[PDB]
Amino acid sequence: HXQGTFTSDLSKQKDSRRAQDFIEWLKNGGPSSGAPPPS
Ligand SMILES: *C(=O)CC[C@H](NC(=O)CCCCCCCCCCCCCCC)C(=O)O
Repeated sequence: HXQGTFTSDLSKQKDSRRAQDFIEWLKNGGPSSGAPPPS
């Protein structure tokens, strides 16, 4: 009861992770990394 937008309150956590993972991949190298992207 209370709270709302449950899928968003999970999405922010998956986005912090996926975004930090994607920023890691770009920071680390991006297409130049060679590692496929976190996807
Ligand atoms: C949010 O989406 C977190 C998970 C996400 N992974 C993926 O998107 C890939 C698919 C993961 C499927 C996991 C299914 C687990 C089923 C239950 C297993 C119970 C037994 C386990 C025994 C060891 C991510 O980004 O990490």
